[PDB]
Amino acid sequence: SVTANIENVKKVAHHIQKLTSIVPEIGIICGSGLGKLADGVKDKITIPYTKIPNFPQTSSGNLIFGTLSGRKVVVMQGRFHMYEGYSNDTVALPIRVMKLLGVKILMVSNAAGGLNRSLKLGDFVILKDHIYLPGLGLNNILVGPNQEAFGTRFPALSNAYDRDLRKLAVQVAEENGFGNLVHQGVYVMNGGPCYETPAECTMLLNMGCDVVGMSTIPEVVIARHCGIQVFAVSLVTNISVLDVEEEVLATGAQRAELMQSWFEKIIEKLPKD
Amino acid sequence: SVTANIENVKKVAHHIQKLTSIVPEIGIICGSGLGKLADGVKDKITIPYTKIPNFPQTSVVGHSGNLIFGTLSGRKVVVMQGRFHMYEGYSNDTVALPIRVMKLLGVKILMVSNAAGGLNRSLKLGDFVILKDHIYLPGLGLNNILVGPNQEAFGTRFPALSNAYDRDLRKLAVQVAEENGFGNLVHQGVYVMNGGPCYETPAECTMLLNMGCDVVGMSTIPEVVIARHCGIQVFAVSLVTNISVLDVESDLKPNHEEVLATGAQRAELMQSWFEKIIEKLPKD
Amino acid sequence: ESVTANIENVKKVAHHIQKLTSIVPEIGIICGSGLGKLADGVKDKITIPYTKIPNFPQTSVVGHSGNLIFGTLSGRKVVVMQGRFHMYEGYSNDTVALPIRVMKLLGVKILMVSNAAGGLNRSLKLGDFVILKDHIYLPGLGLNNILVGPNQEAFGTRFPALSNAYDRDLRKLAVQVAEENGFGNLVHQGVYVMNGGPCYETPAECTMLLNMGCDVVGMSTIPEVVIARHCGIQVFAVSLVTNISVLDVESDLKPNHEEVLATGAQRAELMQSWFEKIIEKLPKD
Ligand SMILES: Nc1ncnc2[nH]cnc12
Repeated sequence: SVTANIENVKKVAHHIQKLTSIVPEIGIICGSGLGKLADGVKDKITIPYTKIPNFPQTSSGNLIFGTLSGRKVVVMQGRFHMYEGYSNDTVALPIRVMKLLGVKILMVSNAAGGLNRSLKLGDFVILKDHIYLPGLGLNNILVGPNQEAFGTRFPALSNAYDRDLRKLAVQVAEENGFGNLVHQGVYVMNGGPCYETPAECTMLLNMGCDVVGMSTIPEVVIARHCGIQVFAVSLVTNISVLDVEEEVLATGAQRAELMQSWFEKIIEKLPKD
Repeated sequence: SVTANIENVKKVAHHIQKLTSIVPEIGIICGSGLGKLADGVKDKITIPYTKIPNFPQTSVVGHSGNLIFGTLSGRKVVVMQGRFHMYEGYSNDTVALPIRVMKLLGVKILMVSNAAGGLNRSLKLGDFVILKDHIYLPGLGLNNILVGPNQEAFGTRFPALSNAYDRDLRKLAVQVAEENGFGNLVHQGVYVMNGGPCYETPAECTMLLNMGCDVVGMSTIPEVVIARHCGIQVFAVSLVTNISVLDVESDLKPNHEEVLATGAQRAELMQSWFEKIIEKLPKD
Repeated sequence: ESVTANIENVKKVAHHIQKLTSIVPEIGIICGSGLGKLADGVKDKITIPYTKIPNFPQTSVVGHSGNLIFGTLSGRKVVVMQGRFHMYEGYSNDTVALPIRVMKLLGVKILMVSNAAGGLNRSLKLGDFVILKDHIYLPGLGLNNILVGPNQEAFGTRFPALSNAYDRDLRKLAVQVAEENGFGNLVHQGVYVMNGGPCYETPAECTMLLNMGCDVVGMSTIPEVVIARHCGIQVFAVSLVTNISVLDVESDLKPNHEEVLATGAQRAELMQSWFEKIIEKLPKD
């Protein structure tokens, strides 16, 4: 792992800038099986991680540059999860690279378990807040010397999930007839990689959590630290079992396609400087 | 220290298999109250940890733990006399390795005891709490024993913990206690792990109780996670060695000495119980 | 890195300090929020930069090395830590623990600490004082307890109890002193929960912690307290409410570190007077 300090992050950024002339305004991270939720990318340039010195490596991932709905984007195909053993610096670096490349808004998707009992398989839950269990317990991604070039020692997490972006996302869903699928709620991070027990799920639900997953929050924290606005959404891929105690099942990719359309239509309506 | 991967785990298993002809069907981790069970193994072969190359080392004030092979109630067992607590600073791999070795040796069922504080107000000192579920506080906060590359040889990347405390074993254990006249001491409950090694404050105990926890301890969940990961069935019991203090204006404070005493006074009954459970475990 | 807080290393540090001063501290003080002035109040003193103590941990206050200050306060001998060690900075357990263990070897019997905290309890007002009567050590419950590792038997037992961690007699005295000196209305007692940090708590996190029965939240203190209790040092700790936690995600109010600092500095003279007046009333031989 290389330290995600300004000098290391600049070297990686400068290197990418030799490989593409596209200056992204929007960063997109697609979650576990949510790829292509960003690949109507027009006039694209594809940069494999292996091509970028000091950029983290997947256990084949790509950085994809291009235009979506008239706007310049960079899409991370392949994310870094704390349960895999990646360091704080490894996970922070891509987001800080995004900042140096010009990203102003980060759009994140993930798959999550539905804790809230009103949730259905296939629902979208826009994150309006989070509970960073690892961070409260001394594994916050910002532990260590503060990189001052990027942000302040004690970032506030007020309006972490930009309310104006959430409003827009909801309006876009409604306008395109899938508003009934969209909720807003609190995402809690389980460091993982075990799925949550019923007692764990009950505790988390009672803590005020709506969905649970193993990712996203660390990226959000780094984004907010360096002043990137954040939009994040969970796809509810399963309903959490709350108490201890064999059919033909379809597992299609329609929701993935829907989410892709959703992100494209949001980007279409984002403000542009 | 030594990675709990297939190569290293097989090397250890093979060393052990050179030292005994006993192929264990049941593994037992001796925690609080199981001291006499360990010493009552029939036709036992004792293998000190120090004698097993690459097997993690742990001592009780200097004396190495042992693997003990033999029979209990006519079934082949391996008993771990000497466990590995995370509060001692042992690595994820060090704690996982013995369990994965048990898997390769042939273990199908893991039985474990521990000492716990009683949060649930109905519990009495010396009660037995069969774990029916757990809350793995270190695991939720990025100190899960499986963090790191998954060892595919042993199990899947994201293990489900749905029926982690096998419902059939729990049923049997209750039945045996009931049949033998001590059903009144047996409960089932949710165990929450405190990394430790501090005892819980009253504010911590109040929070844990209100989270839905019945007992709190500093061990066991990591082993259970590794066991479930590699498909070993689990039976675990907490011995209530302290009644959790929930009021800060109290002068009663937990001490490991009385914890040891409770373990000592209940060891005979717990041994009887485990022996009688093992006798009735399915498939013999 | 780095230096183990075991008896050998702690003895070396203490013996070095003892070559610099003959003052035998009975009270140790960790300057947190509101105690910025305390160093200046200590009389007949010697100031020892951390940089001048071999194998002592290093940290900066303002733009200079932290200091260990020895002298007299309210007629009692004290050692003051000017510059503290926060886990969110990346310091090790041994680093945080060593100074407390050094205090023990120097003769310290009582540790007084202040810190800045967010007010979760809804009856709290900005600038209030919340004496800690108990805590919830989230990092500790989640396997980041400062004592994780081999137990150092010279200092304490493997499984410390945290009963009466916040000495009830010191808490009683502190309340009495505030009452007598006309600021009893600023003083509460409560449960402190540690957020590892360095992020301020989200509204959802604040709501969770409040419902867990926490009154204030901060990023320090508990690890030092655990080390003090382990080695038998009596503890008095107070949170200055430097921000009122935002529980509502649709609120425009937010914690601001400049304001946190201002709130702490504003209360500093009163906090210091309070500590000085508690020390004056402590029993002594
Ligand atoms: N229920 C769940 N818990 C944690 N991570 C998840 N990812 C998808 N579903 C999940």
